[PDB]
Amino acid sequence: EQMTLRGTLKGHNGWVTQIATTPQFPDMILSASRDKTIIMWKLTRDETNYGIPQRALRGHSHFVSDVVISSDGQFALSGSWDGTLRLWDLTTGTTTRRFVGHTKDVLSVAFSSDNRQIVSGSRDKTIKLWNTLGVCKYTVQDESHSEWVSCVRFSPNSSNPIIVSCGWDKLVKVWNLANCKLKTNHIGHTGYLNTVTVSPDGSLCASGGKDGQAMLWDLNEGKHLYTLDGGDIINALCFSPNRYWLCAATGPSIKIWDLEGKIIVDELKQEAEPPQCTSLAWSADGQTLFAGYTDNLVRVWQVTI
Repeated sequence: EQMTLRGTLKGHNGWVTQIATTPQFPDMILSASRDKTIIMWKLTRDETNYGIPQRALRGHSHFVSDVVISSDGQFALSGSWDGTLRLWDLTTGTTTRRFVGHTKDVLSVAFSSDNRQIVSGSRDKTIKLWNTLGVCKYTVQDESHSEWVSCVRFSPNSSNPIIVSCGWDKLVKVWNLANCKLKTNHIGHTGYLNTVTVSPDGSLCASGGKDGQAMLWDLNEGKHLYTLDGGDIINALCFSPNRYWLCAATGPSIKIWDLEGKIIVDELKQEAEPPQCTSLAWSADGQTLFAGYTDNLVRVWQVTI
């Protein structure tokens, strides 16, 4: 098990901020950018190009911060510094719905497993729950973060209906999805938080940001498990879909940790400051890790023995 650079995706004119993949369309991936667009890529996989831009999703009036695809792979949900969310029909490449409610930049978006619910985190310090019709059903304002909410994620475990969030208040908050009331405050971080991610079984949550420590929290028990040293600002986190791996975009490199031995499997670097990695997303088959950078490129990392 070792990763190598297979290729790059050139098209964006600004930083790549997020990457989204779908099991229904393995030859198609989405990327969010500071160039205000989301690019739909066509994965060609040839001697000249790994992928090519198929379509560009335009409409947001500022940096696109987050992008996620629906379970059927037919729709995309984006968030932007314009203070709105947008639902996109992938076939037409059109916005079908605008989500107006946040009073500041939207930093994070997410679809619930059933795709019936939508969450957003914003610079306005609130977490908003919406339906697919752009109606805000709930605003979490109170026992909420006292600073910018940088990331909001759902857990795939239906027995413990939960939303996880992190913010610039250095806290990780676990919310009961049924009543939208605080379940747990996870104290430990010494710096602002950029990201939170939930494992495929919904038992683990990894948080990261400024302090460079990837902290693992048990969602079932409501307790800290262990911490992994990222040794640089953590910009993004994701668990492998098919491996017991935790991936962190630590400054310019990508640190891959084996959760069994709590050890580095690999560290993916490019060879005055180098491009910083901002986003990570595993392909449908879990053999390809796509990563976004501050040099506007998407780098394609492939699993090889």
